[PDB]
Amino acid sequence: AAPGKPTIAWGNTKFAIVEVDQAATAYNNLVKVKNAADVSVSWNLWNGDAGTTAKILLNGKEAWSGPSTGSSGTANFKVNKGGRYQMQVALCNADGCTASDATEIVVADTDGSHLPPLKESLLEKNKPYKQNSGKVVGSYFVEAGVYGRNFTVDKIPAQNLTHLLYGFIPICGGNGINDSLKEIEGSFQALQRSCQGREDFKISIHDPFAALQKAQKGVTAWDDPYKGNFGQLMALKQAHPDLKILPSIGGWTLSDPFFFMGDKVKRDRFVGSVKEFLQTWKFFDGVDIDWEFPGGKGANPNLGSPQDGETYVLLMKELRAMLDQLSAETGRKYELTSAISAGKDKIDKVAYNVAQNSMDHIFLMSYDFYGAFDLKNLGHQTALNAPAWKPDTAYTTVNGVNALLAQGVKPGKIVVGTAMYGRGWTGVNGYQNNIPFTGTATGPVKGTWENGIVDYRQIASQFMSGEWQYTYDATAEAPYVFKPSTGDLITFDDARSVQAKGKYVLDKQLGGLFSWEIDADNGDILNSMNASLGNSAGV
Ligand SMILES: CC(=O)N[C@H]1[C@H](O[C@H]2[C@@H](O)[C@@H](NC(C)=O)[C@H](O[C@H]3[C@H](O)[C@H]4N=C(N(C)C)O[C@H]4[C@@H]3CO)O[C@@H]2CO)O[C@H](CO)[C@@H](O)[C@H]1O
Repeated sequence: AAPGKPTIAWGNTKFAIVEVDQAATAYNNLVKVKNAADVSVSWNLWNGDAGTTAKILLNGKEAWSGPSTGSSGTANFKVNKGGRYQMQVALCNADGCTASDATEIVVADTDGSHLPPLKESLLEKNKPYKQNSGKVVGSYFVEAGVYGRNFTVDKIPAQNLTHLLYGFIPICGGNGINDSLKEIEGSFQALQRSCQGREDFKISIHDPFAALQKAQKGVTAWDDPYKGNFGQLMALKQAHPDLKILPSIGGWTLSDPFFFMGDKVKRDRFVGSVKEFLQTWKFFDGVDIDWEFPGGKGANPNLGSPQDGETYVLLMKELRAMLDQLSAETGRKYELTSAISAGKDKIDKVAYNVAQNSMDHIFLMSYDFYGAFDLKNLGHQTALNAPAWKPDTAYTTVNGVNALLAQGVKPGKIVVGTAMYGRGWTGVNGYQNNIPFTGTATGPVKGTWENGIVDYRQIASQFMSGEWQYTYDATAEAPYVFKPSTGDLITFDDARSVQAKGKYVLDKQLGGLFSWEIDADNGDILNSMNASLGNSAGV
């Protein structure tokens, strides 16, 4: 007769192909990629013959076999594919096999194959849209927003996006390489911690805790391998296979390292670390480059050279070559994008008409045209067109788009930007014809998290009543609120200005729309982005 039925012994059932040290602070100690997970299973048999051969089955498929020499036993074997498996121990002899009841074992991999879909309900004013317009609908999620801003991956209205970019992957480097970071309390030190023992110019994760260790919805178990933002993004990909999730390298405070890449040795190292990063974190679909300005004029006043333009094009070409190489190894398709200044002065420092051949999308930062960083020359921070009181306005969305088109950039590459925040001044005075923008400010308006900047959510919630004047400039296609008594002036994007941008995109056959940091929207902005571009509603 066949062998008795074995019982699976108590023991850990959670394994990982890519192991993460939930206690590590240094990126070099944080993750280790393996070609497969080392799984172990033990069993006992109290009634019946132990058979002559023991086998481990995963979903009915043999994954191990060996001599069944005793009433109890242990099997060690490898699993090279992530997922949740129904595991069984089978004892066999001439008369047949007898399998134990199934025990679930989890083999984690960074593509999220071991995680159930993260399909959360829409929050606040967000309404469901189908991505059927064929246009890009993107937004940026910030890594550091999970603390005080309390905005986690589960709060992202993911179904309403085609592209989701991640709030800045930094580039390792200390004094003289990331000085711009020193302006943020403890930020430079945090990077040095992440980059402990890591070569300069290789990428890393600025906050390993927030990215992989902090408990979040869906990845809360004390022993889950991947938690934090990355763990949730993996589950998000399971829920939205077609959503493009891209890591964004750079930003205003992390762009300093880019100015040294004219040196191919450093550029090669950077590119090489990006490939390794992508091989390690499978849920990402490519890479976004946010070099805050080839030519300088970014956060660091001591950086910038006429050579940056060429470096940028070379970088994009090499990243593309690296990604093609990656495609040949994994068979997957990867995207290469870049967020760029919308000012003509900076746009002409780069040959985008050339770089565009290596890129999938160009995210035009058509915002920050004006702000508290300038108290004398005020204006619409993210308008589509110039205002009536100053038709010669240089910084507008249209001028940015025209500058690129003039270089020869194909329209379908250009994704227009919308702001989910407003910039503002205080003590505005000396203006004429009741146009606050004609005067000067005495300082920045009180912000939500920093001076001169307010979340759109707060604007709609607090500055749409009381003493606040509201005006929608139909010429520039830009709204603004003004509080006469204190001289508080705020320029931002609203449902209507976003609609104008969307229509503009459709008319000029541009690529789509994207917004800066999803955490600041109450839903009005993203709803309008989708609607204006023609995406259907429904559920
Ligand atoms: C990494 C870091 O230093 N974080 C800081 C944080 O700085 C932020 C804010 O100043 C962002 N501003 C707004 C209006 O949200 C700022 O955003 C920039 C961004 O860098 C540019 N790059 C893009 N892309 C499309 C990729 O868009 C723009 C936006 C709009 O100007 O980014 C910096 C970091 O570069 O500031 C907080 C305090 O507010 C600080 O705690 C820390 O988290």
